[PDB]
Amino acid sequence: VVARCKLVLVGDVQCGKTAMLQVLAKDCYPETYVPTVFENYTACLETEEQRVELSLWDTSGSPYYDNVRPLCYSDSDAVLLCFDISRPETVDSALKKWRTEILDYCPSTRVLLIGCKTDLRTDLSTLMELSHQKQAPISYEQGCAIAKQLGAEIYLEGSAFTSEKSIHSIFRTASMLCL
Ligand SMILES: Nc1nc2c(ncn2[C@@H]2O[C@H](COP(=O)(O)OP(=O)(O)OP(=O)(O)O)[C@@H](O)[C@H]2O)c(=O)[nH]1
Ligand SMILES: [Mg+2]
Repeated sequence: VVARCKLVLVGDVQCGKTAMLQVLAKDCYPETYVPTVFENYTACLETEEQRVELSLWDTSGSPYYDNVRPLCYSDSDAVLLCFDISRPETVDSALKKWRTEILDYCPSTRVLLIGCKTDLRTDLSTLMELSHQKQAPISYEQGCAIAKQLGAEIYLEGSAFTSEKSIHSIFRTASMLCL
């Protein structure tokens, strides 16, 4: 049985949503930022004991689209709440805003927390730039703690830029959780 699964990604502008989808579905990384309006992707993968067909909905992180974004939440198997690990702020109150929008659509919808750009954890520009904000990249441990406080089923993370296998792994796990 080829199982079918609808996943929606949401999160702040530039947090890494499209980069993940392009890697997963097109084996393509976009080094230059092009803001998303809306896009759909299709990916097939094997998830443990199943072939799964993923229907993936890419949304804009911009508040300009707040009135129209919830329309893609219908009949979703999970919403992937994404954040940039290098920006303890796409996390901060913003993941609360994001979590509430998903709750306000339907409290029954499953939420997975996805950390993006994990390669920036050891990047020296990121480290210093954040240090004089008295901050540091989000660690794996912090990701898990955030997932708990946002009622996400799991924290998963990757790097679209340096590890395509980290991305395929996120979506394999996401699919098993929805099956
Ligand atoms: N260092 C690093 N940069 C990344 C990674 N993934 C994406 N980026 C960078 O961040 C930019 C923004 O990524 P996107 O995927 O386009 O951002 P987005 O979440 O889709 O943003 P919106 O469409 O505006 O909501 C990319 O063009 C890359 O320059 C990553 O894994 N590591
Ligand atoms: Mg995008």
